Amino acid sequence: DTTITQNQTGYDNGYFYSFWTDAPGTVSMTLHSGGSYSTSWRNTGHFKAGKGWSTGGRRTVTYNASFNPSGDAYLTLYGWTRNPLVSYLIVESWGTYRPTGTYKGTVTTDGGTYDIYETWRYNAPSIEGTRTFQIFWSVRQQKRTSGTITIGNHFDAWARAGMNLGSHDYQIMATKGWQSSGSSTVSISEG
Repeated sequence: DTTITQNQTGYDNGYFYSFWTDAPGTVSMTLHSGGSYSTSWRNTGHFKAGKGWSTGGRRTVTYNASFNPSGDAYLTLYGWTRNPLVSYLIVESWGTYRPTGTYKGTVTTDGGTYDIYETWRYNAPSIEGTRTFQIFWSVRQQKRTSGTITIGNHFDAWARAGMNLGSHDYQIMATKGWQSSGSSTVSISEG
């Protein structure tokens, strides 16, 4: 198993992966068989790590995870588009804080109900560099750490609320963290 500690993307065991942190050395990602990876972090800054696909789309994905944050972290299907430049999160679980934004509606899919939010980030890292851009969110009303995400149901609900996506870049089932410590193991596949 390859352990990753420096910012990079690539492919492992048939799947795209991405690892990023602004606090190198405080977080690692371990790449396991197929669509599986783990993370470990201690007194970190920001990080995001996951496996998935280099080009996102309306795929139906199934995941199983162990998610053990001590502080602020998300377990989330995470991706980006350009033209328009948008980052999006379907948040399945979280640590001390449940993420919110400007309320835009709800979507009921895959046995749960999600609040839909939009936020703006100003002068922040993006796939295109330091930019200002929208974030689209679906945040589950109750935490869960395994199941199926019918991504197209989220994209369509966002579109009904005027939240429009562009051409897809990557799409990963991610562990994201801000400060504190923790660990995760996440196993992702399409279908």
